[PDB]
Amino acid sequence: GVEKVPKYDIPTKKVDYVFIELDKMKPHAQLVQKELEAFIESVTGSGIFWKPMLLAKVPGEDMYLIVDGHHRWAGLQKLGAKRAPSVILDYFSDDVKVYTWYPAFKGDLNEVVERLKKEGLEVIEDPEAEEKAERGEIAFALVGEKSFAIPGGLEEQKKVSKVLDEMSVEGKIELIYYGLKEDAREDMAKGEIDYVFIRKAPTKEEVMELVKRGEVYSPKTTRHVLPFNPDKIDVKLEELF
Ligand SMILES: Nc1ncnc2c1ncn2[C@@H]1O[C@H](COP(=O)(O)O)[C@@H](O)[C@H]1O
Ligand SMILES: [Mg+2]
Repeated sequence: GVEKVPKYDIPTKKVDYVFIELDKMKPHAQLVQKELEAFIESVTGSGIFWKPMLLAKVPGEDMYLIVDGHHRWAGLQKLGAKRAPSVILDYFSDDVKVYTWYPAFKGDLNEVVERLKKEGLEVIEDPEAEEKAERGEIAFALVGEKSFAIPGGLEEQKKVSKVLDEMSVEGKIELIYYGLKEDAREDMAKGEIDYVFIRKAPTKEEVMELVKRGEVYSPKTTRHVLPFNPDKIDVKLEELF
């Protein structure tokens, strides 16, 4: 997939799954095309669905927030499947923590910036872009050798994400999402990526608030972390219809 594997593997737990209908699931985020395609090819090719979705009950509604699993959800619906193996979490428990994923690329800075500016974004050279972005003052900081501020909020975050999605589909960049910006910096020094986009993470209150209004975030906005990762499950794709 598009995400960088964590440098430390947290403990696994054999939590088991329950089938939940895909049309009872509510997205809070947009999709990355390469992440969707990779899941569809993996599950159809292998015949096995091995990672349960993470869900939480939406307050006041007979629906579940997709905590983690937007591409599995979209991909399965696209394939015509009806349900997915799921884990129902207590969203406001202190055992659900939320951070973010940082978009990153190996590719030409100048072509990326040009495409961002063509979409109407401002990309302003700014040595304090990173800390502005961590404070939530700008949409993203574009940081590597150079440092740029991208002003705005959610709409600009969507615009940025869309440019990267398109450039990724066109083969002009390799698009990778990092859980930790320090991992991105380490890979920069190895030459494995050139630039990373820094953003402040949402809070759990903001996520549910946003979903209750029927809105979505830009892709990979939340990185939810539990005290464990569920163990691999062994569900046939045919069992999801
Ligand atoms: N055959 C498969 N069954 C279940 N999950 C998969 C499969 N192949 C890839 N994935 C995962 O599907 C997820 C795609 O993104 P998302 O569903 O949005 O979390 C990633 O966590 C991948 O690790
Ligand atoms: Mg995921």
